[PDB]
Amino acid sequence: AQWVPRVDIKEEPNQFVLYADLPGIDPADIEVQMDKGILSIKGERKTESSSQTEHFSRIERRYGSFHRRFALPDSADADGITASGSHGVLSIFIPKRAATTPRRIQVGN
Repeated sequence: AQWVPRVDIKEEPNQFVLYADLPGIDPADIEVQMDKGILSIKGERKTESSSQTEHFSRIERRYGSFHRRFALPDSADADGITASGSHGVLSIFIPKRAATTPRRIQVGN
């Protein structure tokens, strides 16, 4: 990885929300995979700033490949994760597991 995208992580009452700052990179080209309890944000961003670098009077934007991985709490419900993107921001919505309902197990014969 050559650049680290900035990320906020929020805890609402029933979900966690992860926000990432990935501008100029199409959502269809963002690999957000959830595997073995670990949420991974992957892809690469290419700015026209090396294929025609000598024409650039001024470089500041960060470019290259990225790969952030985040450990989910055991209250996260990985099979319900949803993600969406708008104006270059990645929102990942991470539902929380439902609270275990307290039973009394009756005994069969």
